[PDB]
Amino acid sequence: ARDPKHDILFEPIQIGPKTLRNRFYQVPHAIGAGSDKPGFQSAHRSVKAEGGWAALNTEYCSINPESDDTHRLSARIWDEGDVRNLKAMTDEVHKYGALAGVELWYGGAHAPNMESRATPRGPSQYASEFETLSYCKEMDLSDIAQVQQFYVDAAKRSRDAGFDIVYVYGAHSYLPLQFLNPYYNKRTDKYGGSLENRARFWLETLEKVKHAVGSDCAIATRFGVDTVYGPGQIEAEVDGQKFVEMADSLVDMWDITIGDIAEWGEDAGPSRFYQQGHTIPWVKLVKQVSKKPVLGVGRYTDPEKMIEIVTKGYADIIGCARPSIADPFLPQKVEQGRYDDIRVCIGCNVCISRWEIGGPPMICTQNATAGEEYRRGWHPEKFRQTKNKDSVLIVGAGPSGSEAARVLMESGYTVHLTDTAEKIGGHLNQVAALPGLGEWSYHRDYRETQITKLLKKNKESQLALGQKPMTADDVLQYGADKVIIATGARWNTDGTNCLTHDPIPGADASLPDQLTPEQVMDGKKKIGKRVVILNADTYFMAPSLAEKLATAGHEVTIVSGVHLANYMHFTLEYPNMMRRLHELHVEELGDHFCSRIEPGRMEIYNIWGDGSKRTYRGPGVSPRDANTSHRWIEFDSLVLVTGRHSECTLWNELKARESEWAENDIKGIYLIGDAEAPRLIADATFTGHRVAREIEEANPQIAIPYKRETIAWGTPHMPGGNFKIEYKV
Amino acid sequence: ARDPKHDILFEPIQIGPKTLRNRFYQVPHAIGAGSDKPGFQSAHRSVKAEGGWAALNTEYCSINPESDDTHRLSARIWDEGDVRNLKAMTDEVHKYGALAGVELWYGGAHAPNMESRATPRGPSQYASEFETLSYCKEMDLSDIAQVQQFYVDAAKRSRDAGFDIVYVYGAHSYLPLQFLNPYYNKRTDKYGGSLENRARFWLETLEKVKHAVGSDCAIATRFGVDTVYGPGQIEAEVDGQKFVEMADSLVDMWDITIGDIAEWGEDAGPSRFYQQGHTIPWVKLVKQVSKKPVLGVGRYTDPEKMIEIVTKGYADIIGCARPSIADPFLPQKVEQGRYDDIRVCIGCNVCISRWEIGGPPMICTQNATAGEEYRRGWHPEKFRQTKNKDSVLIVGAGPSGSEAARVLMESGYTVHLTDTAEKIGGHLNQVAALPGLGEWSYHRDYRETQITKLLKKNKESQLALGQKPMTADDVLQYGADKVIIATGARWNTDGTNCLTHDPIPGADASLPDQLTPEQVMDGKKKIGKRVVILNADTYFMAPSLAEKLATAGHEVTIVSGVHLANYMHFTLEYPNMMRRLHELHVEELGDHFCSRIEPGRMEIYNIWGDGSKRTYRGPGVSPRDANTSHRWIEFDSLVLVTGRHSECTLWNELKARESEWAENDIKGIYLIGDAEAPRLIADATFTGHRVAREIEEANPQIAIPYKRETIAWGTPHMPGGNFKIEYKV
Ligand SMILES: Cc1cc2nc3c(=O)[nH]c(=O)nc-3n(C[C@H](O)[C@H](O)[C@H](O)COP(=O)(O)O)c2cc1C
Ligand SMILES: Cc1cc2nc3c(=O)[nH]c(=O)nc-3n(C[C@H](O)[C@H](O)[C@H](O)COP(=O)(O)O)c2cc1C
Ligand SMILES: Nc1ncnc2c1ncn2[C@@H]1O[C@H](COP(=O)(O)OP(=O)(O)O)[C@@H](O)[C@H]1O
Ligand SMILES: Nc1ncnc2c1ncn2[C@@H]1O[C@H](COP(=O)(O)OP(=O)(O)O)[C@@H](O)[C@H]1O
Ligand code: SF4
Ligand code: SF4
Repeated sequence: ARDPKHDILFEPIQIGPKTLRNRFYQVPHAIGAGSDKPGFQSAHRSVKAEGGWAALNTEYCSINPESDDTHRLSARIWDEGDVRNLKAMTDEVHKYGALAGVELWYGGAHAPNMESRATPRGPSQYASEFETLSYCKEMDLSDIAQVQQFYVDAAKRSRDAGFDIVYVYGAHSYLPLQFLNPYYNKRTDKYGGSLENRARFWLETLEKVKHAVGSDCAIATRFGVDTVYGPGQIEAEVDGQKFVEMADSLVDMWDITIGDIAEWGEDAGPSRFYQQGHTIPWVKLVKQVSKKPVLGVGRYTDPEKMIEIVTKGYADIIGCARPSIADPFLPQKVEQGRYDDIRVCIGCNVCISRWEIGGPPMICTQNATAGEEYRRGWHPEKFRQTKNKDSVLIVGAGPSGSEAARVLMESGYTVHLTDTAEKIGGHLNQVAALPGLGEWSYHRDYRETQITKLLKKNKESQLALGQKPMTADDVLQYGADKVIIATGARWNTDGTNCLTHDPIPGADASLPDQLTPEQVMDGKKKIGKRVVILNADTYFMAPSLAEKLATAGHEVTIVSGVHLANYMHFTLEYPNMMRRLHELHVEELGDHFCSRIEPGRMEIYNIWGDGSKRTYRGPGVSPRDANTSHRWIEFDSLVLVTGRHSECTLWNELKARESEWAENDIKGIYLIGDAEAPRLIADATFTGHRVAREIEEANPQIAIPYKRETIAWGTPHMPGGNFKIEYKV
Repeated sequence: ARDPKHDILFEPIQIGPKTLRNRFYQVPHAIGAGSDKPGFQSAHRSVKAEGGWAALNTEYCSINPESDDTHRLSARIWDEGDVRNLKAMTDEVHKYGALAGVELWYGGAHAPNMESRATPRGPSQYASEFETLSYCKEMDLSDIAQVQQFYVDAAKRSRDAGFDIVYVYGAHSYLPLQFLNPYYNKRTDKYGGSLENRARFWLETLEKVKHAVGSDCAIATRFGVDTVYGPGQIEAEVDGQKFVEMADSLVDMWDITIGDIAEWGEDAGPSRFYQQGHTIPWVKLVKQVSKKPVLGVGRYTDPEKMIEIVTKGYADIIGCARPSIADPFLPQKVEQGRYDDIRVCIGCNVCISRWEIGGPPMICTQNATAGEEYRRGWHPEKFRQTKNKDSVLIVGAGPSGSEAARVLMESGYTVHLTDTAEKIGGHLNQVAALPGLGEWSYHRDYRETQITKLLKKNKESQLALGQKPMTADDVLQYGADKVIIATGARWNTDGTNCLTHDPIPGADASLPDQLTPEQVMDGKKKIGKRVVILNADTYFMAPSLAEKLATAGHEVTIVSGVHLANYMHFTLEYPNMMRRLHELHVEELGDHFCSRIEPGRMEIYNIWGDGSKRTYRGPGVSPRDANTSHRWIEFDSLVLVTGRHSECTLWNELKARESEWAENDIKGIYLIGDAEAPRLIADATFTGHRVAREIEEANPQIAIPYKRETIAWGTPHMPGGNFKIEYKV
């Protein structure tokens, strides 16, 4: 049963002409669907409606072709075709009693317009600090009236599509905020200078939107109350609160954020730098002056933290984005008191990384069904029950193995999960011990809690940890109907890397002066004062080890053959990571790799050291002048972060002895996770989820087709339009 | 009439069971359409069919979901939905008497599979040097059988879709090439080691494909004959020629390329580094040992060069990619002797940049209709004729103005083009003088030639160059019905940049020790020994000026606040550009910007120097510890490359005096190109082309809507499929 203190989270709240059934609200957030993947958009938002979320919003929605985010994917409300596609979502959300909202967006020069090729307009002409090759035209008075009209027209179409909430989006340094912020606005007319002038564009837009649909829709506004850059941009207790007082009568609800667009990781705080409720100091400042309902995200996943901000008067509604992705049923679980069933977001920002890359669908480290609801028909809380009594043996309890176990158990199968390690988690148990990555353990905490609970529902199922390594013979004679090999991967020990695909002469982690990430994390092998980290991986390992070692007093130099922490650009961790490494005095040697290693020293070269001119010089000779940039650098300890390899020996033996499977009544053996190929934790988790869901298919090793959301030639996107080629002659 | 020497280019040639009408062949190349935008795919390929190209191929076509290039866009032939969408293209191409081909693709770990989430397979397990986080599973004998089956099934689907040519794609280091290349293949079984073993996967696949559709389709193979890395990978005279001898009897035509995937700019040679026919030394080696028709791209635009390679026996067919994008009608023009009407490709690779970015449609610097054929109905050789006699005045003869003039003239309007410059071309005249950019002048050569020719067709039209600057009074009294302001943009003189959007204290290009790009190119102002280039632009200007100054003996240091030459990663110029800067001893100071400038010295700081921890400290105080990395560096001359701004003074005056337009019989004035907002040359050209095409619309300043190719909710991509949400429970 639910704890009485949590009752407040279930009181309804009035926002203009609408009523939220409870205080759980999904703020606008990208998922890689927009108006292009209507099924994905509707399924993803509707399961949350079913899960109890009071209101579900689309991601930023473009009001006009001149605010086109291509290559990134945004929603669009340009014409009737968009109204049709988006309605699929509002209809499905209404089905479960929730409200639907749309975030009206105009990006100024931040929108690159790679599809439309149109010219974006802004308060002053500037080149975006985010999209550095994108410039806008300074708006004259008629430009202003025209863009304001775009908002009105968009709001109208939104009502036609069935939206209950319409936002005038002024966060992440988009249009309304550009007029308000002196960083962008250099105008000297009535739209620049003083706060009243700078606030004018926003105030007029709100008034016009409210006039157009205010009687049928709640008018909300998203506001970046502080750009977190100090004086020079927006400060909460200067322009921030004053703007709120000015616009308060026009808005039905305030949705607050902090930060800009270049560093919106300040808003979507990664667990690496920010804890739950990190935004509170800024958000509370708004309630202090507003008379309207206020909400402000802060990666809220804990009901105790939720009631605290509400009772303390910091906010009236609990806005979430990531917590809703990780667990679409969070509100229901809280309502029913099923706290231990909550799948807590680990703040990894991998969901965000997909949006940032531009084009691919969202994925989630915790929830393997995110993005799969529509195309694969995977509901996060409903599983097809087996009609047979097959038992399954799973070797390996890491992200992939533990998820496969969990899903199979939920499906009614008898499961035997084994590992040599003492706890569920696999490599994730080491990774969560890296500086700042503590919350990533929730991934294994959740599976541990769930597997334990599920064991009680089937006494034939078993959890065997701290065991001796399973061997081919052990597996063949275990007596299980099907076997899942989820043995993982290990970091390369011989220098093997993506640049050469070959070992590096002299690399050997068994030597006393060389180490792998595993040896560093175990903390047994001695590490000298001067450390060089040789890197060929673009994610978190090298930067994280650098931080760990530097804080421990070592002198660290990273020699990187690939762009250091490239993937961190997408997870929004990059800016603060570079700052952290800088304050720790970590030296970076980019554009360099290693040709050979000796005890205490290694030979490095610039990767752009070969001659620029290509000349055919016949066989045996390189077509460019030789790279002569080689130089030696010394080290006390060399840490190798060159790549990973699948630990698939067990699998290889089983495959070699496949003729014996039948004799032992083994119907099939499958390879998943890192053992199949080193993946991101999210995908490792996904492979486990997939073989479990498809264990009864013809070949569970390979995925069955998913529904594709691509246009069918012959069908025009514009209702009643002509799909045929028509030249204007 | 056509020069007789060029008759050979129009002789037919037999390829297996098919016959090519002439020697003009469009090899496979991406356009950002794939199987997702059937209209774009069919229109772009068919206009070339109408233009006389003998065969048109799709871009790389995925044979199965486990070879998914998302975020990049490829064609796909996975199911019936794809067959339907791709048939639109083959039908349309056949309608004009040309053949249609498809390039069957499986990419190994090079395909990141961000949409499918499937696991790629390869000869050995490796992390792609291109997609550094993407690993594949080592294939066992059943894996090999299954992948070869994918090819067979895709080939059968291709025939159903109406393709005449089917490729087994083995270039750009994709699957077949991975088995052949020791760099990837570390196998020790019958598929690795010796050449016969390394060639086995390709030979077997060719054989099975030929067996499945060889009687109905010509079987072609695209092969990267030399990886241009020297010993270690594929070398033309070693494994190259021998594999050709081995596979010769199986193929109907050889399509040859050089280079890998990480550096395919070696194939798609940028004019900055390679001239027309740059691949000859390698391509000719294949003809030397083959008994089948051979073709090898080399940015062929000149018919004289085309006959040279054919008569000298270097190739039998003229394969083109970029040349066909710049001019879909190149074949017809050569056939009719209209040599001066050929729109020559400048080898800028901006078309390619769009594919590389991932998701956006292709655009062309020379051909503003590329990508616009279907959605806007713009035919590159057909223009709607005007029914009135309006005269249009165009101020500025750069890429935008000259293109607007060309299109209006082709449409029958009376045009008056004027500029203060002595020649057509605007800023492009200075740009084409930078080291290696000489071929970019073809953009202005083409327009100079066409305008000159079009003047003869209407004696009222006029070209006035070398004139005094047009003033507002001059424009008002000129007597034109409509005016187009195309006055361009200039580089900032006060340090204004995308990072701060403000001037830099002490920046002033009128000072003796500071210069702008224009001042450097004019060659008048003196430049001292030690040069510092302050950059905040991500394209070619800073690197090009650095090269120019270094070769002239100056000591150059580039202080860059953004990723130096970032956009060049996309144009494939980056690798050779960095090697060039390295040879020239150009020092790079990335992740640094400038706070203030003094005579002979400037203060720089690390952009990541602020504290990593964010703490709310109230208004007036920055939430992070202060950046204290500031230090001073000296210079003899400082070159400012911080950004551009529109030169729109004339426009501003005309708009201020808008009440005077009517009395002067001016129906409208429009702002285009860089003067509206600094753009890439391709987009500047596009704005001119667009106002010209839409001069009669209600508001020519803003583009009319284009046909959108997005799915319509309610229509399944799979014929007969179910579009509704269906959960598997
Ligand atoms: C995948 C993703 C994409 C985002 N896209 C948007 C967007 O379209 N519009 C917007 O206003 N905010 C966007 N956000 C920001 C979120 O609305 C939110 O402010 C941020 O994730 C912090 O909320 P949380 O801590 O509850 O996740 C995005 C966040 C996520 C997780
Ligand atoms: C826009 C573009 C995309 C390309 N995509 C492909 C592709 O899908 N498949 C392929 O085999 N080659 C691709 N290429 C390579 C071209 O086929 C060709 O080898 C290269 O551009 C050199 O030919 P050219 O010099 O005539 O342009 C691409 C080139 C271009 C221009
Ligand atoms: N032969 C074996 N018997 C039992 N457990 C094994 C065996 N080989 C490996 N393991 C375990 O398999 C697990 C693999 O987990 P992990 O590396 O996290 O992979 P993934 O990310 O694919 O889940 C590890 O906990 C490892 O101890
Ligand atoms: N007042 C003016 N009268 C005539 N020509 C002008 C005037 N101001 C600028 N121009 C010319 O306009 C042209 C702008 O060209 P450019 O910078 O190449 O722009 P775009 O790239 O937009 O075509 C330059 O050739 C410049 O000399
Ligand atoms: S991908 Fe990570 S940050 Fe995003 S919702 Fe999932 S667990 Fe949270
Ligand atoms: S964009 Fe450039 S390289 Fe490409 S076809 Fe056009 S002119 Fe040629």
